[PDB]
Amino acid sequence: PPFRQVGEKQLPHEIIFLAWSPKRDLIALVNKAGEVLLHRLANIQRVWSLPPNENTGKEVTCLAWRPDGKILAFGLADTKKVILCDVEKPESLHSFSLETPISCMQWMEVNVENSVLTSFYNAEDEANVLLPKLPALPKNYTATAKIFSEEKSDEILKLLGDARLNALVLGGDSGQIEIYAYGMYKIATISEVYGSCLRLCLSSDLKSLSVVTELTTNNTPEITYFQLDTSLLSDYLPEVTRMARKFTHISTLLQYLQLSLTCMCEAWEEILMQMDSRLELQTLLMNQLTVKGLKKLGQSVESSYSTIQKLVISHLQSGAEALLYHLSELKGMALWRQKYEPLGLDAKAIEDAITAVGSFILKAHELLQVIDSGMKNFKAFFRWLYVDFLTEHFNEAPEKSLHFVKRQMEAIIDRCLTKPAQIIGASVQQKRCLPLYQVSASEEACPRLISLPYLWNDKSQNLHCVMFRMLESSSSKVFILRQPTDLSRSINEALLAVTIGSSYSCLDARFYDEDIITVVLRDNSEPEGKDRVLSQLSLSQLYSDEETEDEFTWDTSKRLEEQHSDIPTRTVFLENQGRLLENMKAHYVSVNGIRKVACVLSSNLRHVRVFEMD
Repeated sequence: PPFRQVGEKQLPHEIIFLAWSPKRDLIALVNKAGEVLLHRLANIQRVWSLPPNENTGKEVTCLAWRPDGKILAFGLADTKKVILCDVEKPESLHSFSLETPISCMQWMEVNVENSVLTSFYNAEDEANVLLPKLPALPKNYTATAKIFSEEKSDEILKLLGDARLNALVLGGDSGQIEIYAYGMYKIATISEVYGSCLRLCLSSDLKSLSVVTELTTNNTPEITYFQLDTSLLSDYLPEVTRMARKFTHISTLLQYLQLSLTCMCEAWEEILMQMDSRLELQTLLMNQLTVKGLKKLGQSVESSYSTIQKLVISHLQSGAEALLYHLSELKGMALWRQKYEPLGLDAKAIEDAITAVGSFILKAHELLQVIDSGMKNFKAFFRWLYVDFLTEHFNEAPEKSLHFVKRQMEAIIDRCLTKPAQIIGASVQQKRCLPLYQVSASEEACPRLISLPYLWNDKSQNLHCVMFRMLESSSSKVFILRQPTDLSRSINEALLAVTIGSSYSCLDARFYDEDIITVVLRDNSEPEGKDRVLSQLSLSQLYSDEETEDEFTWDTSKRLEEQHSDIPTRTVFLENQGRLLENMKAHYVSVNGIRKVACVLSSNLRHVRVFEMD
């Protein structure tokens, strides 16, 4: 009676990751076969299926929904790469390699939109609408993915989302963390934890980065909570936002320049292959090649030259011009020092990079001069065989350091991009480390990324929250640890053990709306034990110091499991005692607060039951 059944489907293969789209009623899931599939809310209809291929990663470990729900990113542990693809088309729009194999993923965006941040968004929105679009790259067989192909609305304006800073944070099996702005610019590489990145959470204010890690040991892994001080990204937020944005533009270009140079080099290889296939003398020439065959070779060489000329006079000229534009502005920012210097922006490094772009466009101009001088001799040769002219006929019978200038250019651009990631990564300190518990024999049954502990941001009160199960201490109790984003702040009820009731045992719990959490429970009745409902977190927090104690009395050098005896116990009550029950063996949920949707995955059976909370 409380919630409405929308669909019920038995998935062919087991599911290792479940996630809802933040803006649409779509659910992304990993199929344990390494395939990622999309499903609609109504009757859980399969939208698409992305097969796992050896070419672009086989083992996919996690997913991430971009706040602007048009782009979906997923990490591959085997090939050590993150591939960003559209939600409508299976095709990948972007890809990048990672230092360590992926463990977990998070795609978040800043909740702060104060004064100068608003002035920046408006400026970037007006910059992109004013600056002329780059010339359309021709549809070539050598051109892979074809993002710059220009068909209706371009994918480059989709890849680069809103000016509002969104970060894609990646976790490793070693504990290494990587933060990618707009899901493409590396802001920080953090290596301050010990286990394998189980859960990741960057705060909306960018003050802290909480992480839950599963440390592998001889008998059973040890679940440990950590909190990192990423406050530099908070203090210099409008600068970090603008800085990363210009780097995503310089990353889009250079790649555009390389792809256009690839199309230019391939068109040159098409002339040399056709020339090699073509080339007493009077009889042999007319027998080897017909008079009709010279005409088809004439157009093929003329069309390839025109495209080569267009690629360097239009694509390369506008490409380098836009590169000179975005770098020149980055220097103007870099010249502040008070701002951008403690962020790692070196004016001299980019100044030298401008000259590198200038030397490249000039060397490309010098390369065209060689092609034009070579084509004028061929023009006199072609017209002579059909019917200044005689001189060019005699003279008739990568290169010119272009590979060197492109490498020197991308070398200085990369030094401009790498310096901030090194110094921002140096600024972040490990301020909190809380060993929780050691995994039980039963917890090793379900996948890492579906089960509890559950890390969430709580953007309303700015609190890093964790809901975990310590089975060795208690079988029916759910533990809730909440720490503020600003570490200097002292929180009231830092840790509690909530007994949920009756409904007794809590299997899975997930954040839904402002103060309420969705919860899957195990009732006293034996036939139908599995039942889902929403719980109000307001009942336990108490927001007042009890006997001048904020539960800071526990030893953070010893596991919290060891000191469970003196933990502050609480008893929470449900909105409906017997809300929605199901004949299936539930155990897990995936929810979306604003879209009022839910996805109940069955324990091991991988049968899914969807319900709308509206």
